[PDB]
Amino acid sequence: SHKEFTKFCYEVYNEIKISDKEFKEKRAALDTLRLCLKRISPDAELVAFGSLESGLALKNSDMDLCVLMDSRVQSDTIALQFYEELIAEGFEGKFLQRARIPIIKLTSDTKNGFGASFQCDIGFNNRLAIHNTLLLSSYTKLDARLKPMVLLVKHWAKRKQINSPYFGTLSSYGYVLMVLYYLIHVIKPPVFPNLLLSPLKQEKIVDGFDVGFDDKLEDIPPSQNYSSLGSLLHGFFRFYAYKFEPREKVVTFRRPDGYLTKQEKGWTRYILAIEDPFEISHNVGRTVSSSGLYRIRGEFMAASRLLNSRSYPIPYDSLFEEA
Repeated sequence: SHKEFTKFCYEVYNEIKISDKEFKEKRAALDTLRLCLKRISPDAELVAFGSLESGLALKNSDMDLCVLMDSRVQSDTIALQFYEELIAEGFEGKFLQRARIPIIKLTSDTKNGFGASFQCDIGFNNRLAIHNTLLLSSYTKLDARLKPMVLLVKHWAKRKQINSPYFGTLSSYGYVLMVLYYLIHVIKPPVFPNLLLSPLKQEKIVDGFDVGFDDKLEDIPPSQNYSSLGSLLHGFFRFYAYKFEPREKVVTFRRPDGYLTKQEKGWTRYILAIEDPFEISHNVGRTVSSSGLYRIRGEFMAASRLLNSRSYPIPYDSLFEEA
């Protein structure tokens, strides 16, 4: 059935999703950040990526931005100039550079009214993250069940303390990929086609990687999977609880059947392996430790057991209780 669980899912979804109010405030912040950039480099463009751009944002969302500019202009000079403008305008944060890659991390706004803990990361020519986001945005448009499913999974992972890439567990983006992999390559009939593997897909090379996918969404037939959101979620928890084999297999968007061994990849950290769909040399699960994977799997199992419980009423609330 999952009738009651589905009703519960939409209730939680409406409480955890970003409000129209906060979204418009984030849009206003972006606009002011663009003004600051304009004063520094009229040719540069400031674009948003990640959760806010894909529509997969929870309340109190962080902001991810990328400055696009002529690749012959050195990014550290404009980054520093942009950073110094932002400080002058009352933002607080840090300027840093990992290897060749400059980053601005803003952590407050003391004047412009976007909050004392306004959080915004600014990259420079991070074109791949823009493309990653375009893919996720396209899936979010293709089926209305994706958005609440993703938000609920993110909320679950946060509550269970398994959404901490610095402490041996998995990024939110990792969980999004786990959801998409399930919906494309596991569930039958599929909720989604694989857009990278479409016969209509046109190669597009960006920073050495093929970011091409079929984005002509209007011609794509609607799903023939009619599962409720509650049922989708239960299948998801079950697959990663009992069926997926993290020791051997890679979550992948590059095989027609979704099948890829860690051995073929040479991904023998590789404790949990999730091949980024465009940047295929990147394991999104590289933050996951042995103990971290144990808890992740344990929580997948506990979620599955809850939804499979025959002790009525099922305490669905415990799904989002702090572990």
